[PDB]
Amino acid sequence: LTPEQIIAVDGAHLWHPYSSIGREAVSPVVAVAAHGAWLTLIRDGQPIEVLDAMSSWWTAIHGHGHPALDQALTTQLRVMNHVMFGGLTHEPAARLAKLLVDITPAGLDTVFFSDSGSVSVEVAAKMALQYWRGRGLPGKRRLMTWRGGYHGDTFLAMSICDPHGGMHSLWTDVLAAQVFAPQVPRDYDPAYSAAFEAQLAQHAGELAAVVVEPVVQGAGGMRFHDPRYLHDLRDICRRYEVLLIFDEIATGFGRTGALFAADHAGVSPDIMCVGKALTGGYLSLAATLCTADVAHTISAGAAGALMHGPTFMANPLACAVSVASVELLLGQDWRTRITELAAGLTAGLDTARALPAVTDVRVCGAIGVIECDRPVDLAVATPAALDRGVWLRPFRNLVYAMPPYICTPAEITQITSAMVEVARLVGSL
Amino acid sequence: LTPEQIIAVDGAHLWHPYSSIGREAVSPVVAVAAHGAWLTLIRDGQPIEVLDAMSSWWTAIHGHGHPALDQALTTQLRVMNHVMFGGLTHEPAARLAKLLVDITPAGLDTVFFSDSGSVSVEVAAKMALQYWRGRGLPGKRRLMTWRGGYHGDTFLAMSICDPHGGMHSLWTDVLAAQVFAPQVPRDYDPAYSAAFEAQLAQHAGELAAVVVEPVVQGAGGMRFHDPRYLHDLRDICRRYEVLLIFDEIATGFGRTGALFAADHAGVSPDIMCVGKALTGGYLSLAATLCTADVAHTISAGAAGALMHGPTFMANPLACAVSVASVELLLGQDWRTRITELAAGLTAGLDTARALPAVTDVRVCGAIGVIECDRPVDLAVATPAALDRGVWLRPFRNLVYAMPPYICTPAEITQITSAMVEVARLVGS
Ligand SMILES: CCN(CC)c1ccc2cc(C(=O)c3cccs3)c(=O)oc2c1
Ligand SMILES: CCN(CC)c1ccc2cc(C(=O)c3cccs3)c(=O)oc2c1
Ligand SMILES: *Cc1c(COP(=O)(O)O)cnc(C)c1O
Ligand SMILES: *Cc1c(COP(=O)(O)O)cnc(C)c1O
Ligand SMILES: [Cl-]
Repeated sequence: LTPEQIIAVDGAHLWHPYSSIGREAVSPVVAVAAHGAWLTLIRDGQPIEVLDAMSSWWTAIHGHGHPALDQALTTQLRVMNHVMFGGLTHEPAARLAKLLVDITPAGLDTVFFSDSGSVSVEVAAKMALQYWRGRGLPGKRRLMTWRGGYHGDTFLAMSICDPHGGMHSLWTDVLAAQVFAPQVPRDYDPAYSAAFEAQLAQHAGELAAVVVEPVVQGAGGMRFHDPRYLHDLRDICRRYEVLLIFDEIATGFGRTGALFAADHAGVSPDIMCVGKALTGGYLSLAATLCTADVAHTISAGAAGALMHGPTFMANPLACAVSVASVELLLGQDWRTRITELAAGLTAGLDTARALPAVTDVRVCGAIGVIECDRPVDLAVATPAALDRGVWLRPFRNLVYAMPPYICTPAEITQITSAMVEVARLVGSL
Repeated sequence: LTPEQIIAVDGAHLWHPYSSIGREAVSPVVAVAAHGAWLTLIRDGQPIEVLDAMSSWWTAIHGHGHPALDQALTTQLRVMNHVMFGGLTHEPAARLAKLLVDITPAGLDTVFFSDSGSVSVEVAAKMALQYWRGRGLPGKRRLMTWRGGYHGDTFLAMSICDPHGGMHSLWTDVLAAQVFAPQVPRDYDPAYSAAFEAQLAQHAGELAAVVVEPVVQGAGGMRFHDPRYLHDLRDICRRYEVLLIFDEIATGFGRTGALFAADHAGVSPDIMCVGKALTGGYLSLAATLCTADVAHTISAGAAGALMHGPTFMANPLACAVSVASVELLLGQDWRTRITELAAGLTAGLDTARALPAVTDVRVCGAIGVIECDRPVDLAVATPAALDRGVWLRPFRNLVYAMPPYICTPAEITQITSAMVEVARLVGS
């Protein structure tokens, strides 16, 4: 198909994320190639190279078509594409499980593989519910979180997403009614944690778990909070016997400047989800980890098992690339890489603070955010960034980047320059 | 890792489908290769080649490592592994969506890609709920199904799975309470459809959709029902203004002897899900299709959009291997192949009817089932079949197979022989 044929088919037949059919303000841009930090996109019938400043939605940490990850895929392809995980096991699952339990916060000793972040969140919720049932406390079935969060799009996942951002108006009484604390502030405020505890105390007997994104809330608004809150959450959860679940689907694998965002606080959750960067952005794969105690309590309960088992559970191909992606990350000085990346974002985004439409500029590891005073118009922003050789996709009032770890200092400055120019335009109407 | 090392890591750290940690009666068997219809498994520490009678849980329709599918993946890998589907589109998505709209039952014009069957089911449910909100009828939010079904493991999907199979007993107070009709029978009985309609009619004002597996109910018990039931459901849903959703995640792509099981009935659902065999068993991918009416109504609704968007939506690699898989199926006489396989299954399973513990033997396309009168002991059944060069995984009282379409007559004879032998041992 030609780019124009692809556009025709797409407009008629393809749903996009959170999109309409037939009512799109802009056609999607055709992508024809991806290599390293660069995408080849079609603009006015001509191919252009632009930087993937979004890491293709947080996924492409090593960039596209990395030889180590390509080779990992083709090597696994040559022996075994997939077998069912019911009754069989294999080397890719075992290797990845071994790696994951070694590098995640201490105590996370078992691994349940699934195909997407949303599913891994539901698995985590199931683990928590079956846990309490194994303890003779089936009343403990609700979840608690803070506002501003995002945990995926399946119906249990939605129930703990920010109610305003996810227009929960659309749903309910179909959505489960969960417990929400106020938005967690950026700066540490002991009063917030005290009120969180007081709220939790009122519901402790009906709560299976607190579920939060640690340090960075992604799709809910690219907000950062002080890691000390996570220490408070751990303590509250321990004292009130509520499980603590960290959703690290966006934050995992070095993105915030630590291997996992929990590491900024030295905190171990009872249950943890990982996903987006797990395969280096090649294939869908997620994992839910839990402690030995959680696993043994579920296993000793009425069901005798965790009642979940996706078709492609522990897919050999996905597990193989993920093994290579994690090993590639661990085999280099990733911490220095991310620190340098953050310094580049900070230096490059500084001039945005003085722009009329800009409310905040914030950086946390390989995450750079310009917060504007109005919703960013994509019909203006997207082509403006493409004119500057960068793929940017703002959402709501945010012009942001989560660049691949392989971006050079020059590439980071090109990315931040484009973000600055988009923000300048936002203040021009 | 060596097989011995794999087993050790596995026992300590790996969950399996619906399994325990530390309480497994039998270790899982180490798989080390898969080629064509055969798996290489480790038995007594030695690699042995056995037939994948289960198609690796319905997925491996063209067998493992099919040169055309390996090549499709390898070719895409050199071009573009993945890009975000927010604000971008690409050739593998467009090619696959065109194929899928062309070959599915008439009227399914739009395609929402996701990464698994359970997600595609929740997407279908979301489409139904947003559709009726768009029509100014927000009370229409419940689902109706018949018993015996399986639709996946996410919490909404669980709410329409069979209450007994799904151990809803362990879920008291957490699942949505849905509307269940009695088990749909094998043989066509107009009284069943009339009762179904009467039950639906009294709930019509609160029902968004009927959701069923068409013709074959898989993980809920490998039960077949007369296609005419689906004709009746289409009629009932039309007349009572309730959307009809077929979950073809197990039945799709030729498995029941029609390209999609809805084709047996000559009926089109408003929303359809596909998944397991979509990529030919290479990679996780699923799709939810809906009519233009559903799509336009959602898009004119209050959200102005379907409120869903998975990270890996329309992944180029998965879409590329799916295109090759679907084209491979469509470019051969698949209909004859499935007919031959069904004949092979019928002939090979016939002697099992006489066996003392066997209550039923049934075949539908490339699906063969021996139903026994008691639970099949996996500790006995599985090494028994392995002894005979076949990988089989019974569940409950069922010894069954969904072999790859590439299985030769000799291979079907071998699978069926092993199945008969497992059923014999059950009677002991
Ligand atoms: C909810 C219905 N049940 C009964 C508890 C199911 C459903 C599906 C499976 C799938 C199983 C399985 O074999 C596989 C799941 C995914 C790849 S193979 C399994 O062992 O137990 C199940 C049990
Ligand atoms: C439920 C929160 N919302 C609604 C405001 C979200 C959440 C996530 C996305 C992701 C989007 C997206 O760009 C992508 C989704 C998957 C790959 S890219 C998007 O366009 O809109 C969203 C909207
Ligand atoms: C993206 C994301 C999810 C959902 O992952 P999918 O693969 O899109 O289903 C869940 N939680 C967090 C924190 C995320 O960033
Ligand atoms: C397997 C199956 C599902 C769920 O698919 P996963 O990919 O395992 O989540 C849904 N519906 C039917 C009919 C199935 O057979
Ligand atoms: Cl019809």
